[PDB]
Amino acid sequence: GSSGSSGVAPLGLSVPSDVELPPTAKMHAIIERTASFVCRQGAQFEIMLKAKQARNSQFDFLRFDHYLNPYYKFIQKAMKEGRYTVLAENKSDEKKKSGVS
Repeated sequence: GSSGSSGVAPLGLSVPSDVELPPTAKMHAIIERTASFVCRQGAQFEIMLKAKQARNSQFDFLRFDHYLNPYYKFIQKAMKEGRYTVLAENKSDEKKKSGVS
């Protein structure tokens, strides 16, 4: 009834009791989304972002003095290690979506 838990978490991914969850779906999405890009584009990506987006807040998880440090670092390390996946980015063997013209 009263009290409980707060924050949003993934499904397949099993986060331990050492990492903290995101504030809302928004931040959660930004993290994962950014991780996939930083993992696909390369480590250098994180630099360009942390550099250019120095005033941005959505990229606060990059700050070593942030609570999302472990969360982001985890999702990223996992996505690159071959544990975390984002949508169907490999195969499907079925009709795929289309782009607006």
